[PDB]
Amino acid sequence: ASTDYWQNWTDGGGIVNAVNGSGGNYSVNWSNTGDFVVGKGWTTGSPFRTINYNAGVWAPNGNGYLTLYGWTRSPLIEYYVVDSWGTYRPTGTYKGTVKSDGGTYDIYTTTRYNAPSIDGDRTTFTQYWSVRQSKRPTGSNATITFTNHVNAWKSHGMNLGSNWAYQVMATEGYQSSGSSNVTVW
Repeated sequence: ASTDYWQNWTDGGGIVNAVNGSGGNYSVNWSNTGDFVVGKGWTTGSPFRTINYNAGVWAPNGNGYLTLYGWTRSPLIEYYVVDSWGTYRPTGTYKGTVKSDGGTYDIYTTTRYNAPSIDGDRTTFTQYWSVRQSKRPTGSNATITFTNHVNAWKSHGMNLGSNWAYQVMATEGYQSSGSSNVTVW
């Protein structure tokens, strides 16, 4: 499908060279950054969407995540479906697991305190996570059947908000360097 949203946020630290490519393609070169999130997807997320992607390049030199990323409002929730990472595997409060698209994911919840949110400024909000137990190989056509995660999260009392914000396949980094090239559809 055609993506209609381009996400390019940085807290201003270091270098983040994000390129909005043709169609659903984008690339990012970063070094000695603070926090940043770059990706392509949809302006309005959906719990029934099936995301396809191909990471032609996934080379983080430190903390970085290759992950489905999005937000909901009422309540404010930042969610993730992490397929690969760099030197640090994200974790939090273990809830259970879910099998989807050939892999097994651990389900975690965490909370952010006085952190920047989608609406600007800072606040406290919950994060929902689905983290693959082992890194998903890149360079191939991958699929993320989001409904599987949404349903699994639901059975653990992890309900998403009613107002859906953007939903993208992103590259997130934290105080690191690296490169990525991803195509989303």
